[PDB]
Amino acid sequence: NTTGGRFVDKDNRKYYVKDDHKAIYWHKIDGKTYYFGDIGEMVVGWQYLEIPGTGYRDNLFDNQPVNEIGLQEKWYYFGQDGALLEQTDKQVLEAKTSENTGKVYGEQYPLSAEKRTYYFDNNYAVKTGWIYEDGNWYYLNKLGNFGDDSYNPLPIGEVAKGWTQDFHVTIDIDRSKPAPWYYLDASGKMLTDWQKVNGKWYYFGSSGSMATGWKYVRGKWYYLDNKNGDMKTGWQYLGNKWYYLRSSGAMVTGWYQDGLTWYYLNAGNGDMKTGWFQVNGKWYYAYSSGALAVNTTVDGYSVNYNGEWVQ
Ligand SMILES: CN1[C@@H]2CC[C@H]1C[C@@H](OC(=O)[C@H](CO)c1ccccc1)C2
Ligand SMILES: CN1[C@@H]2CC[C@H]1C[C@@H](OC(=O)[C@H](CO)c1ccccc1)C2
Ligand SMILES: C[N+](C)(C)CCO
Ligand SMILES: C[N+](C)(C)CCO
Ligand SMILES: C[N+](C)(C)CCO
Ligand SMILES: C[N+](C)(C)CCO
Ligand SMILES: C[N+](C)(C)CCO
Repeated sequence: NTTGGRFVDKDNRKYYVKDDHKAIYWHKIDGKTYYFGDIGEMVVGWQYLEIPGTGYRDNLFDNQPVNEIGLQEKWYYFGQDGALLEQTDKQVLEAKTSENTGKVYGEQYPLSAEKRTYYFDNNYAVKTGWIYEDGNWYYLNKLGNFGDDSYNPLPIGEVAKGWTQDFHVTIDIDRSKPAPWYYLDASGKMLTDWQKVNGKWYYFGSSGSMATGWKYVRGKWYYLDNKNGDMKTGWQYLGNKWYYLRSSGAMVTGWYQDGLTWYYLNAGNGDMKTGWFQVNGKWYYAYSSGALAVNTTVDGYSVNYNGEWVQ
């Protein structure tokens, strides 16, 4: 909705001039959309810009005041004629690199020999976050790379691979909200259920998020590292209590013999018993190591070879 002007070629740049003024930022002109930066030069190709539509960066000319405004920046694609690609689904385009972004009409730059499928939101911006494609989930980076007073927005919108945290983010990471870990394979597909990664087992369930701590899966209990997620095995001291996990990771309950020694893991909680305890009417004593006492005396009471108390 900007009329009364005309495009102008001058000094190897292109502008839109009306009543002798230069257009700047966003403008809707005769069915298409263009962006002319801060001083009027029409942009082309990949651009990381403040979202249009609010009016604060729209329909403006260099002879008008430009207000302070905090608008998020996102990725957009413009044709070589300056027209914004108003895609709302997806399109295969030249990959955005460190040498084909932020260019203006008349500037010289290479065209990526590599192309990628880019997804877009309903407002023509490159889409970020989770997406569901052909039976699988994919994660499109929400953030670029940080580096001590440094930030590179290039990775944004790209398909994430490997271990990835899904932070809540607008202009910055919302550190108050949760940021679960996920794992996307070589083609970007999100993994589910049990998975062995870098020599260790992890559980991503049905939602994909990496489990931590105790987890009940298909009738058994597993303990995934509270912080790292990796599945534990063997003896583990958790919450001031001992537990024995099979090599499969599953928690053991009942009587267990380690070498020659017998231990009793609580039927309900699975925690190792110490002191005198009773099993199915019978009485037994386990030392502080959890080790069952056999054929000997304990503070006056005798126990046979099965550790059973005998009157
Ligand atoms: C392979 N994963 C482990 C370490 C790298 C990723 C992240 C996983 O989840 C985490 O919480 C780890 C714990 O060290 C982590 C590493 C670095 C920053 C934040 C979290 C564990
Ligand atoms: C939770 N269960 C699944 C993943 C671990 C356990 C047992 C099965 O997985 C395995 O048996 C794998 C096979 O490589 C395994 C890895 C390391 C030691 C033992 C078994 C299914
Ligand atoms: C992978 N998700 C879409 C499925 C679930 C949590 O974000
Ligand atoms: C033993 N737990 C994993 C089973 C239950 C919480 O006390
Ligand atoms: C079971 N008792 C007879 C053995 C010991 C006291 O708790
Ligand atoms: C750790 N312990 C006391 C539990 C068991 C011996 O392997
Ligand atoms: C000897 N028991 C009581 C310890 C274990 C099952 O045979």
